[PDB]
Amino acid sequence: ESADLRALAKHLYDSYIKSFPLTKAKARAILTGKTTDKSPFVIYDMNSLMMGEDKIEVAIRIFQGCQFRSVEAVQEITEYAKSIPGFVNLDLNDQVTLLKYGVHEIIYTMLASLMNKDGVLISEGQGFMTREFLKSLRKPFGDFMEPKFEFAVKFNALELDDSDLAIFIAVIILSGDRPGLLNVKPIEDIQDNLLQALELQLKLNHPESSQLFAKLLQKMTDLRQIVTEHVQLLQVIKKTETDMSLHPLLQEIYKDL
Amino acid sequence: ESADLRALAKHLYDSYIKSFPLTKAKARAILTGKKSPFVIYDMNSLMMGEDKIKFKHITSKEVAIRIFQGCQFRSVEAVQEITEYAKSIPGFVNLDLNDQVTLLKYGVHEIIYTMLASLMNKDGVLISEGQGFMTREFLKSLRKPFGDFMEPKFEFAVKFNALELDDSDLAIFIAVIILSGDRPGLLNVKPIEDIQDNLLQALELQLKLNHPESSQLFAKLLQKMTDLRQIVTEHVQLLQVIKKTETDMSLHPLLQEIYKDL
Ligand SMILES: CC(C)(C)OC(=O)N1CCC(COc2cc(C(=O)O)ccc2-c2nn(C(=O)c3c(Cl)cccc3C(F)(F)F)c3ccc(Cl)cc23)CC1
Repeated sequence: ESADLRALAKHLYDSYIKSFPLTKAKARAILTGKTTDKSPFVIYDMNSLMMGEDKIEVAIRIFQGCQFRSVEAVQEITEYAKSIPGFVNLDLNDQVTLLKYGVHEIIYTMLASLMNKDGVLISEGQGFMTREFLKSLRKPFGDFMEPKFEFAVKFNALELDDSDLAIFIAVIILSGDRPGLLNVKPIEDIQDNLLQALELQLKLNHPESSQLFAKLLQKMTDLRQIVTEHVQLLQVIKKTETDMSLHPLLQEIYKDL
Repeated sequence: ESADLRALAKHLYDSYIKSFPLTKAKARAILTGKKSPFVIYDMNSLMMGEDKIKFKHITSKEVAIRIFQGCQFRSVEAVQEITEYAKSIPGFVNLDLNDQVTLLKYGVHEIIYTMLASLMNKDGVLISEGQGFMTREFLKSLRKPFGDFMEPKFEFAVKFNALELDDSDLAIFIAVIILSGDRPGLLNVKPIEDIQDNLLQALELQLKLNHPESSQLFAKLLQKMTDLRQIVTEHVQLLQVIKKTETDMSLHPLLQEIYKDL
């Protein structure tokens, strides 16, 4: 099964490149620099934010920018999930349920790729918004961005590359412990294959990184907690800013979550 | 080093037996019918069980409250049992003392829930080292917030027990939980995470030899650490609500002090 696990890993990696326009490899080339052609404009305060629009309330506009980018990410993640062998053959309600509960943990996973300790890439890498600027936004929005950075700094220390992340993201989607699943067994058979592939992938690509398989699964705990914290913060904003709306796609994902 | 992982797994199993009074093998013998426990299924059988089983905690006059405090007394007892087991984990007593205190403080709740599953099935829970059995439906039916306090434990236990782990599996799993290097306030994470790498290596090999047919059981067991963290968080939120709604939690100040941890 070893050669079929390698074939499954190449399949998923190839599909991840096709589905996500900004990879971790591209994001690290922009973040670490040296290059004169990939250099981002940096947003660190109110005035340079206003200059960024000419080149590429404030807290709200940034919030709506995050929602709009999240809708794009849900669309990209949905297109990747279809490529996972077995996913589109599942019962439809379960396809919806796996995506409903899975997209957010994946967005946080992939957002780490665009992050370092000092900020996050934006607008397909043309921009860079600093952590301290986000932390400083008013009333509840300042505390909205920061727990993402806290996760990303820890998660990025695993030094995963895209070919690892492709299998990991798939493992997250095919969780048989999601609420309301009708057919757990066919979902868990798919995940066992993906976990076998991830185990072998991490062993070949990080032969010196002892127990990286176990350490990566333990991060699914930290993802689950940041999603719950996030949802609790949305509930507060939806009750404080009554003149502010959500995309239908995001509205549906959060209903009874 | 294969032989050293097997040695570490046996060491932990031997210590797990000495530290915990009622093993999973023994509890499973009682639950399935394979000596016969007193059964609490309603209000009147509860009143007979205390007069017969001589619970170590009988002094509030209310039924739901007394069961809740009984859960608290047993958890304080279990905390001491877990603390003694942790001392036997190779490397644990050589850690900085504050970090030993920090790992136990944040780990006992996850371990109490994990080991409580061993005493549960879908129909109830064993009590008093297996002399009693309290039905799930009786616990489910307790009034106001207390009925919904007991049921999420059964829900977890039913899923967790579907993994069919035994005591030698659990001895290593419990050690892995104690050695979490991501607890808040740790001073020296490196030696904690080094020990956990050893324990994870032992747990991985144990599950392959003891469950050669259960594919990716290692992965599936680690995925349950997600479910443990989430239920501990909900549990804390339910205590705060009981402490703020229930003026009839009258305990002797000395008793409140004993129980301040849970
Ligand atoms: C009839 C009589 C004499 C009145 O007695 C009782 O009615 N009971 C006493 C005997 C029995 C106690 O059960 C456990 C036995 C053991 C054990 O053996 O290893 C271990 C755990 C419990 C137990 N803990 N726990 C908690 O809530 C809990 C938890 Cl998980 C983690 C951390 C802190 C707490 C705290 F601090 F908050 F409690 C329960 C909630 C629901 C049920 Cl069903 C079990 C637990 C059932 C109650």
